[PDB]
Amino acid sequence: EPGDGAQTWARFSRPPAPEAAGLFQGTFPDGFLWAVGSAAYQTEGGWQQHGKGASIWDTFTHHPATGDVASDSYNNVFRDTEALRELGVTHYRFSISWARVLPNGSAGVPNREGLRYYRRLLERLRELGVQPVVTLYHWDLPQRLQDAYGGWANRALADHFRDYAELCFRHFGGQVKYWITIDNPYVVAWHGYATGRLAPGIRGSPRLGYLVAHNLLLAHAKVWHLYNTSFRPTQGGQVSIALSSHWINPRRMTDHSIKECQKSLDFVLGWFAKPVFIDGDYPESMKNNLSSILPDFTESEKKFIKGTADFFALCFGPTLSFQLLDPHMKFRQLESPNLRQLLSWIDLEFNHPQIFIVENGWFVSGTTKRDDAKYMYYLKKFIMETLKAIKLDGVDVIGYTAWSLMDGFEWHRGYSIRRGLFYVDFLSQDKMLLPKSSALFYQKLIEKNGFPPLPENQPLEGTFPCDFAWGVVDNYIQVAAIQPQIALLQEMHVTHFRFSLDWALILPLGNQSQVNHTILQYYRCMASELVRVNITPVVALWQPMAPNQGLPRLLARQGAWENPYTALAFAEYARLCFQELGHHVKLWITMNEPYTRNMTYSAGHNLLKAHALAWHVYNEKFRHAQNGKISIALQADWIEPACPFSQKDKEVAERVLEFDIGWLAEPIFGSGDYPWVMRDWLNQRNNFLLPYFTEDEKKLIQGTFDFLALSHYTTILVDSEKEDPIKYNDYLEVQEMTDITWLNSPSQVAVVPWGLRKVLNWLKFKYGDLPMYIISNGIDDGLHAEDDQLRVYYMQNYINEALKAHILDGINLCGYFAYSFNDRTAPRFGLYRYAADQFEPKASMKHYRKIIDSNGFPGP
Amino acid sequence: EPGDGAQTWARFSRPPAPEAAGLFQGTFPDGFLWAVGSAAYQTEGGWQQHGKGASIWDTFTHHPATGDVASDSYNNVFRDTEALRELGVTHYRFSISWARVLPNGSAGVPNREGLRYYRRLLERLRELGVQPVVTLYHWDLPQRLQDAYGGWANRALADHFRDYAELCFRHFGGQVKYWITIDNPYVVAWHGYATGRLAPGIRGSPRLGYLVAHNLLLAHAKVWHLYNTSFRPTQGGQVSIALSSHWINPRRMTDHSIKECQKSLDFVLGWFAKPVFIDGDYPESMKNNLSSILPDFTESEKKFIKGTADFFALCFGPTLSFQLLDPHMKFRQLESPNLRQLLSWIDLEFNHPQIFIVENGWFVSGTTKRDDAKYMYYLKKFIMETLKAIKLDGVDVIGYTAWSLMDGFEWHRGYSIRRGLFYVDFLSQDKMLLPKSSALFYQKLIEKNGFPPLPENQPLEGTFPCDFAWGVVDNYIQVAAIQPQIALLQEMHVTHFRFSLDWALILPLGNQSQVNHTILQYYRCMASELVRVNITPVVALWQPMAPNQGLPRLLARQGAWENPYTALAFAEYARLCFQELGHHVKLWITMNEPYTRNMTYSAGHNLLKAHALAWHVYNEKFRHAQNGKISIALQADWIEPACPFSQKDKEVAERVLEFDIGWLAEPIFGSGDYPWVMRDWLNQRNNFLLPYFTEDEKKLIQGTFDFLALSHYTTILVDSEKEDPIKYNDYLEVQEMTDITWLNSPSQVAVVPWGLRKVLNWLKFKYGDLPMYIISNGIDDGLHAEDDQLRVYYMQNYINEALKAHILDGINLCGYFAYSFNDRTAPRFGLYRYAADQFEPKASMKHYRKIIDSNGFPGP
Repeated sequence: EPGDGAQTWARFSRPPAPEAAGLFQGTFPDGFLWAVGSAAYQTEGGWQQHGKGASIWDTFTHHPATGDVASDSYNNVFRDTEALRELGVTHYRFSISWARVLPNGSAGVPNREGLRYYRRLLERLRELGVQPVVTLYHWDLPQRLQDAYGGWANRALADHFRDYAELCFRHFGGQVKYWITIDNPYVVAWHGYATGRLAPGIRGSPRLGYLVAHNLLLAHAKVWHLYNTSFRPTQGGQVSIALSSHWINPRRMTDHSIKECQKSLDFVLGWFAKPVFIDGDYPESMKNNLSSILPDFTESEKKFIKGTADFFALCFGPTLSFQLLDPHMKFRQLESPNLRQLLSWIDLEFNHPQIFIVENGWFVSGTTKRDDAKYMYYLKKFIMETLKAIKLDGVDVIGYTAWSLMDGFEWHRGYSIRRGLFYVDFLSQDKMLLPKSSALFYQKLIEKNGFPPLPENQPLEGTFPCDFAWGVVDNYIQVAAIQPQIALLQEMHVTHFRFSLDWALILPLGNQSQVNHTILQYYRCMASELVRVNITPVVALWQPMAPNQGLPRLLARQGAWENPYTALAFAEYARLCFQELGHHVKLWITMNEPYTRNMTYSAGHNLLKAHALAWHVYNEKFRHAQNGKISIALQADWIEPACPFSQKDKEVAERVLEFDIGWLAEPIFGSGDYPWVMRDWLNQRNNFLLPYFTEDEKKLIQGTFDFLALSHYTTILVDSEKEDPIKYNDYLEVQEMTDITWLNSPSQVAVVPWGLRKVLNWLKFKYGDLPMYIISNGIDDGLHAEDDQLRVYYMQNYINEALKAHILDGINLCGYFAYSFNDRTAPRFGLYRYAADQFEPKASMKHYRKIIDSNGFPGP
Repeated sequence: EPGDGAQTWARFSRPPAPEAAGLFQGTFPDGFLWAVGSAAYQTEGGWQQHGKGASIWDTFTHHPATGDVASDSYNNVFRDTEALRELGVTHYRFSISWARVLPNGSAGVPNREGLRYYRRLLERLRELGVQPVVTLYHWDLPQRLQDAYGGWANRALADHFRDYAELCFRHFGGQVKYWITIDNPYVVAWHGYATGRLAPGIRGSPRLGYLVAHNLLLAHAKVWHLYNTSFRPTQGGQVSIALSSHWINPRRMTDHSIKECQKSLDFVLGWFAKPVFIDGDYPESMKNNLSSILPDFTESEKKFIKGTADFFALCFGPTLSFQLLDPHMKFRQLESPNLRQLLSWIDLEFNHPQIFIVENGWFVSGTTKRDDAKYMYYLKKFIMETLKAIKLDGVDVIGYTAWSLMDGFEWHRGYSIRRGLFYVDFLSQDKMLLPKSSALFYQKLIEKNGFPPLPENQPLEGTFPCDFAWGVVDNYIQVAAIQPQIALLQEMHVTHFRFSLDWALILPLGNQSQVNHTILQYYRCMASELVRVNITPVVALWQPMAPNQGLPRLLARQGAWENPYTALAFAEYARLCFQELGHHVKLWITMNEPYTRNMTYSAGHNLLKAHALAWHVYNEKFRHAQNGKISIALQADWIEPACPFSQKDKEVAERVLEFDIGWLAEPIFGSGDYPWVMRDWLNQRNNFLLPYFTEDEKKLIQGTFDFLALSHYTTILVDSEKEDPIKYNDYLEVQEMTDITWLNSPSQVAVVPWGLRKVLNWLKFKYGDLPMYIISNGIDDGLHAEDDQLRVYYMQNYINEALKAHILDGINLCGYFAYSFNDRTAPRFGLYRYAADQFEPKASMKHYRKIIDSNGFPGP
């Protein structure tokens, strides 16, 4: 019964857990259908072939690119279904244009050519094992039924949509098991007639829109009561109607605002859904706020229209979300693309019918041809939401469909949009299809029945090797204050508290003829006491976050790092740090994670030289009398290929790594000079400022690394083809992307458990087996009802995946250090919160404690 | 008699010689007055002090910044005249506002306070030896005489300007020897009333403008016939009226066009000048084209107005040139600021009266405070034109005046423009004056009575030292063709013909595994034959003018000069040039004059390295078996300080030199590293990409210079304060300027004889005594009636000044060279012209020949 939908915004304004919000596991139950979509003018092409009737869009495209040459699907059954066999999908959704068989203004002579076409297609689908989802209308109209009957304003056309739909049953037979009569009545009514953005009409008032919608909904009642009285006795499939429906969230979360949102949903979705499943009447709000421009039913058709459906077919995507949609219907509410709460609302408001999503998917621009990760990740998110509705919301779904099997013409966005699963170029006369990324992803999602648990996606028990390192990070410690620090570290079970010094504060002028020994003796006492409380400090020396790159004013004014002499300015300062503190350290970090897409190359040369001098110094003068190791902590945020089976993604991933990680790693770790692909790309693109290495420099840099502090915060995705003008970095020809289905942060930084294990394996595949630390890893707050529900997942899964690397691959770890043990020096990122001048343990910190005292997952 | 002015545009459309066009010498005859200017409402300030009457400006400024606090000259006689004593000027021009003594609408009670002020000022001027030039009106009007008499539309105000001008004689006595009654009647009429850009009125038609002008000219007749009948029997001084007058050149130089220009001159200047000196009638053109909106005289006043002046006072400058001026009066002709031909026209059209220029000078913007070279050079040009009119045009001038002794509120314009000779800041309560550059220049121009011949500005005879080098330049020689070349060189008496190779053409790919030996053997034959005809070729190796900096395509695509390896790519190519041609050369140039404000620093490092490698190569492997010298030819266009007595100009000159000349000279010539001031400015401004020198690099670069080829084309001027948004180079905080009084070129490149001697002395003061060549020096065509009249001056004076350096300073020269021995490879710059596929000797080439065969000026 209506009204209970008000609980949907409540029930999905408070996520019970991120576990269920993501739903990284689970499978679709036995008998969950899968289909792929296609429209009657997106992909068919041709206007007079073999006797085709003219479309209203044939009339529309001529003067506001065309469908007289649209993808070539009217003559060949094998080419299209080759894509299907590659997909292995159980079902295939398409349409039938009305003008094709009956073009006249009286439903004249049927043309047998399209009939043989569709019989061949259905027979092929039978052979390969594909069942159809036919749609007797997709934004079409026979022109001769338009210039005489005034379009869908007049009633008689519902009679036509009766008879032509009866023959639609008789011509295609009984193997057509699922049916959808009117596809998206809302746009065809309003934007078809009122605004004129869709084919018919040029302009009108909302009166025409409401009348067209009334007439279409009556035509649906006609065709339903046709099927249920004349054809079903020899049948047993279902029939429904697809109602397109976006979803909105309120503005200020108030009762009036939720009322406005319910009103908008009824005005876009409820508009036809209410008198089909519930009572046979238009909604109360359209009765009230629309005074007399909304045609009302009589008691005979009030009953004639009720109950005329079996399952609920739902249409979703870019058709009327963030796209063509009456701005007066949103009633000043936020449009947002979510399908889980939407499915829950549709299931609650209609006495629990079964749901079938008959159109879903996003769009990629007209310039991208083969690699379109936008569509893959939107489809993955949509299937995730459908599964979460099946499992966590009790929305009994019967199947899912992905839209635009074949590229085409998005009506208003004309040809400037490409949506197909299979790329077709507009320069080929065969219109030859080629597989894309989306097709491969859908293939590997079908055959595995959703997202089944995988060896990597399933926790494998195991213990950590002894002497494993532990600790946490505060790279901004304020320099009395030591006792609460050590109390919070020892309380956290920390053995290697990570911090730095902010060198700029060590030396006011950058010279060692003067020093403010206060902070120096403070660090001395700090390290010493930490050892008395048994903490060996992971120490850093230089930080990347500063308006002057973190140098003293005098050392910054003279070319902070571009200058040659600054390298020695680092060197001697290192000697300082190693001659005073040199006893209480067992691990050092000189250049603590410099950023790698804004720092100039020539300065990078001097940074590597500085590292070389510092290492040679602490080796040839202090290592023998003071034990220890000294190496680098380099930024190694994993770059994954968007298409895991495309080569150009692999190459661009290599390049962006060699500029992020390899740029400051290849002379330190490997051969001793820059990576190959970075210099190849500098030279081939005729853009270059990099220095080269001289033999003395090469022998200076190479071979100084005693450990490897991989720094991994999140995982980013690369794409090779331009899709956006502002965010496709031309210099590297790189398009940065973040997947949408992952659990995200309130600051939009992704959590991916399996990332680390990859960047680990890579960094062994490249620089040989060696003791590896994971030095930086920590997400911020999340899900502001309990700020720990995401960091518990974060740690629980990242450390597990690290164990997984340590067990299944042989990547010899040494330790792990989560980031930001507090918020006061790290907004939103802490473990202990800072509230009212006090540090307070949040639950994820307790989870950390459990793992640390367990020293890894307690084995069998 | 009128009409003879048509010969002025002819007589000054053909310059008889540049000698007289510049007039670098000459002095003002005995009894040539000098004065300085000041307005009545730009520098005085105050509106009610001691009983001052309100101005029409006081009413104007309130709503279209003010003169209620304008410079403080109403209470203090010593502060203003301190500037005068610093100036030592014989005379001082100022004004008297009308409202000050008489503010009423009936010429009411006189106020004795301004009277004591002006008596004190006149007594001080008497003591210091300063005589006045009083002006009884400058744009003013008493308000009570405006709101009752309708401003200068009505006649009675000329009666007022009668009586108030009589008292103006009686109150100030007889020591007031020169008088000007109405200052600039044209603007006060038209822009005072018609447009309303000047104080009175808000809007009107040209009718009001013509009526106001008629009334002002009648008031001038009244005051003149007052003076000549009542006061002169006891006062022998003169009286006149200042008529402001711009000057125009025709568009297409046609009889109708000269008629239009004469018409415009009569409509702006002749408007009042014709009925004062000639006949007592308005001009014929204003009678014809102005039908009935121009009040005509009667026969009684026709005679009353004639002959009412003694000398002609002329007003010139930014008042109505390129500024406030009726756009309908130019009759579509070009406004241009020349005063010589203007003075000639005024002298020809008025039966030869004596002329006095009572307002002249340009303006500098509101942001510049102390260094304003614009005003110095405009004043120098104006005095040059006045002298040229005295000497070459028979315009008997009686004196000159410079405008705006004190900065201040510009009628219409506003404080926006600073024009004073003495800077006054608008934050000081004393309004304390400070000297400027213009004041010092005027001081040193007065005491020397114009431009008297100076030891540097007077040719001093002398012979050149034997074995002095000779030759000319063609850096673009096309690679038979040799015989006319050598015939034209030997014909010119050339011993060291300067040329280059265009290295990019030597090697197609930049590798010496392949070479097009055609041009190489052509150069071989060329040098050899030149030696047979006794020419030792000054050879160059690399040219700056190219879209790829002159490298082969392959050597350009890979970082032409930023790359390290390109240095060796130069090195070996040098070895090539030295191993084949190595016999027939006695002077080399590797990096022939690279530009020094667009070439990147990092590439400059590699250029210096290339020079070092090439020099060490040709020294350690070829110098012993093949004699010769190899050095650099560096761009050393002299930078002169705009203010020869200001220090900041000196510092910015040093800096722009060290970046132009010193940048590629200090590591080669001097200490071996970059200049001090350039690195100090890179570091203090926190903008820096320069490299530093490593000890091996320092020992590589330093000490390889065997001669010094100073390249001096022209002389540019620097200024330190911003004056223009687009042409004040912020990075160096440098404002580039070219003096306006010099002879220029049709391509605007200055000729300055004394330049070379300066850049010579400097380059000895900096890099020690050493054999110096002047390798590139020449100008293009000029004065298109005979294209040689400027190059003869050019050579005749540049080589003289070089001799002067060789005699008076000890700058050991070796050999001079002029540029562009032909035009075909040097547009407009040649000596032999290229006309109809033929080389033809122009006269300046013959002058060159005379000097060369004379081998310097034949001594006593």
